[PDB]
Amino acid sequence: DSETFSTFLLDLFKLTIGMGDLEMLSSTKYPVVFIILLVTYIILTFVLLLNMLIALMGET
Amino acid sequence: DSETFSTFLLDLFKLTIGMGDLEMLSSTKYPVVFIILLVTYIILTFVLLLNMLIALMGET
Ligand SMILES: CC(C)CCC[C@@H](C)[C@H]1CC[C@H]2[C@@H]3CC=C4C[C@@H](OC(=O)CCC(=O)O)CC[C@]4(C)[C@H]3CC[C@]12C
Ligand SMILES: CC(C)CCC[C@@H](C)[C@H]1CC[C@H]2[C@@H]3CC=C4C[C@@H](OC(=O)CCC(=O)O)CC[C@]4(C)[C@H]3CC[C@]12C
Repeated sequence: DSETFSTFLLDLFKLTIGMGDLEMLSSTKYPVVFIILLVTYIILTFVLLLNMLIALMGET
Repeated sequence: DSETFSTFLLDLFKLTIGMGDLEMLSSTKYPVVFIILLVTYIILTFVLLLNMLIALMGET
């Protein structure tokens, strides 16, 4: 399923930029857990990982 | 009205992400107060709550 992964990765990175739509989830079973996982992914990427990068510069 | 709440919550969280549109307000009376409330919600979520999280890491 290399092609599916290749397409989805571009879509996921675009969603990470803040632009796009998660229309691909129609084929997924148990959509709730996918929503939760994407929620936590966004939270980690934006709140914790990005903030720590901010903090490091200030202290150095 | 559990179903309406379930749908609206997803829409509201999506708006919190910065993507989506607030098309659901057509059925609402006194739209102005709804606009104001969403304004203050966004202000608190982005300006004050998010900033305090930034500040805490720097001081620790
Ligand atoms: C966060 C940092 C540390 C990681 C760097 C991110 C890259 C690994 C991501 C960002 C955008 C991604 C790319 C988005 C689009 C494509 C084209 C894709 O091949 C295609 O041309 C089919 C899809 C298309 O044509 O758009 C193969 C993966 C690639 C290079 C993706 C692979 C991984 C990339 C470079
Ligand atoms: C800011 C932090 C501390 C709170 C965490 C946010 C979650 C409580 C929000 C974010 C996205 C929300 C979800 C968006 C979509 C859905 C599916 C929804 O049920 C449906 O499948 C119908 C709507 C649809 O299929 O899209 C029930 C609520 C849920 C899990 C929402 C409930 C609450 C969630 C998980």
